Amino acid sequence: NIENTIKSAYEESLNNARFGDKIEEIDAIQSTIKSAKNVTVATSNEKKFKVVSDIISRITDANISMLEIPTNSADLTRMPALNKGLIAVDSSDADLIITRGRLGIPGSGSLLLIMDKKGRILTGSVSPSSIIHKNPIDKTVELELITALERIGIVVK
Amino acid sequence: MNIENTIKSAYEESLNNARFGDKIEEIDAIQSTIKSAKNVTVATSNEKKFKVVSDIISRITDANISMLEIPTNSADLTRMPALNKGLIAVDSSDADLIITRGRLGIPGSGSLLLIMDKKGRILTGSVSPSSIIHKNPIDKTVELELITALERIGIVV
Repeated sequence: NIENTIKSAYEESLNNARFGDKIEEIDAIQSTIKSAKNVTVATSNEKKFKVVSDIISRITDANISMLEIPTNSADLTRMPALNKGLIAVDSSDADLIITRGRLGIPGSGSLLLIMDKKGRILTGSVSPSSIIHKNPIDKTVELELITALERIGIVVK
Repeated sequence: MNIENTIKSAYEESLNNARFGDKIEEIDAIQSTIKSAKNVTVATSNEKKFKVVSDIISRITDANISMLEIPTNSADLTRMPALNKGLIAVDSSDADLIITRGRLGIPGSGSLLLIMDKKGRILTGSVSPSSIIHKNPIDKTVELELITALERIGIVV
């Protein structure tokens, strides 16, 4: 479980022995994602929700839901994607939260995060502002999610 | 013109949920901030990584470029290590621009590179997989991360 991998990693960083990631840490992240029973997507856009739900449904046996609470208030924070995720974390009992929003300030493009029930960040990906790169939003969200999963060893084809 | 302005303007739209897309001004402010930096801190004391970053950054700004001598290992016991490493540089120096790279989230979540300004605001960034997932020379990983982070706000290296 990630509590365990986190506790062990914390103890070793202090030892100045943190010399790379471990397969156990990846395995724990994969397990957390695949075993999720209730997944919340921090969006109210039905088109983005469908893109996310269709992918996540292939790797979980979960109830997947949109977040009912609007999340635009997070756009007045330093890390909007993150804070949208925390709204879902703090107001529901989702096992897994998928959030997408601005990375940082206006113009900084998008960040997608997969977070666990405590708001811990498991994986993520970024995409450019639409000013910089024109792309259908559904293809953008799809690539973000597939990328975030691939980089912790989950391949969806 | 500047990031305070674009931020104030974007926040005002967001209060209405009337924020529908990014603006060219926002990208312009980010580029101007990067290009006009007087002092850049790279949040590392590894000279090989510093050279990779410096060689790229020196071509887009006339800033003094410096390493961070304060070790950053402590940030690995935080929820967002790359971010908190960056904030060490923000809070302990008078850098205009901070380039930081470190863990995205929990152990196993791979790496996040961020470009932050003098207040710790996030201008752009990029992610790379854990070495467990993708084996790769560290300096070419950092090079790709930095180029990607620059290109997504319209700076071509």
